[PDB]
Formats: sequence, structure tokens, C-alpha cells
Amino acid sequence: SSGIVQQQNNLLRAIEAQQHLLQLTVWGIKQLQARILSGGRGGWMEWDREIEELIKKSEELIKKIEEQIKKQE
Amino acid sequence: SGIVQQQNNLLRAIEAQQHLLQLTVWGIKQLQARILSGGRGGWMEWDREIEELIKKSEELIKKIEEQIKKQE
Amino acid sequence: SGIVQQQNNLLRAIEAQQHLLQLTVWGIKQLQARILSGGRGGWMEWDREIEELIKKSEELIKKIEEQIKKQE
Repeated sequence: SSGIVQQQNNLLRAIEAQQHLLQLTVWGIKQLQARILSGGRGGWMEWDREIEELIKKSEELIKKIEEQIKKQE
Repeated sequence: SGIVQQQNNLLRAIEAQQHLLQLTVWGIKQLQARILSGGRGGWMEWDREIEELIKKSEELIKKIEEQIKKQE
Repeated sequence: SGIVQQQNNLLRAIEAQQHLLQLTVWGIKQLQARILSGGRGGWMEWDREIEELIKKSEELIKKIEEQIKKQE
């Protein structure tokens, strides 16, 4: 059960697990930031922006890989 | 070069990023402890969601590592 | 798509997550600097470990992209 195909499927599951972890850490940072520094001064506004754009980019790629794997005919 | 060696390197990247993640979690927990005493405000659930995904992620990485070895 | 095209997409996913990790480390550092004065309490080693792991994984990521292109 250790072929390349299988390993690629497992790497994907690891990638998605870590993706979920990243969103959890982002949630935590926002909670702390909101309590310390209400308002986005010092670059937190561009930070929010970059995060949201990279989260979308990442979940899109994951979706696409999940589609490639299923696409097997 | 080749699919096998590229996969091993992908695993190394993911493993390095796993260690980075666990460091960032440590950082957040330290800060949260200082600003707010306790696990009120959602932090209890957060701690538990985090540790669940961490072990799951760790298991998959060890699993792939094993598959790579069994193939040799 | 095949294994080759999948690896390429996996790499892109990993590089996106590398940039995410860089952004979260930035946020944690901003917070720590505002709350705490020095590098006491483990933040000194945290900084060093973080920077090492960040360099190591982006080294691996850049290497893989190049290895793959060298396969043509």
C-alpha cells in the first residue's frame, strides 16, 4: 500500500491538515491583535489582505489536486 | 531527479513546515497566556482543535515516511 | 492529470503555505514586540529556530522547482 499514487494522496491529506492548522493560528493572532491594537495601524490591514488572498490561493490548489486524483479513468 | 526523489523532498518541506507550525502555536499560546489568563473566550476549544490537527498531521507524515521506506 | 502534474500543484500548495507561515510569524513577532521588552522566556531561541526552519524549507522548495524543470 506504499506506491507513488498512494503517497501522493497522503501528502495531500497532510497539506490539508496543515492548511486547517494555518487558519487556526490566523484566528488566534486576530483575536490577540484585536485586544491589543484595535484598528489596523502598523500594517495589520495589508496583513489581513495578504492572508485572505493566500488562503484562497491555497484552498483552490488543494481543490484542484483533489480533482486531478479523482479524474482517474 | 525523478518522481521518487522529488516526493522525498516534498516530504522534507512538509516536515519542516510542520515544525514551523508547532513553533507558531507555541508563540500564540505564550501571548494568549499573558493577555488573558485562562481558556475563556474560545481558547479552550482552540487548544483542542489545534492539538487534534497536530497529531493527525504528524501521523500522516510518519505514514508517508514509512511508505517511502517500505518501497526500498 | 498525472503524477507529474500533481507534484507541481503540490509544490504550489506548499509554497503558498510557506508564505502564509511567513505572514503568521510576522504577526506573532509584532505582537510580542508590543507586549514584551526583551527576548526573555524563550523568545530568543524561538526567533532563531523560526528563522532557521524558514530558510531550510524555502531552500528545499526552490530546489524542487529547479529539479523538476531540469527534468524538462
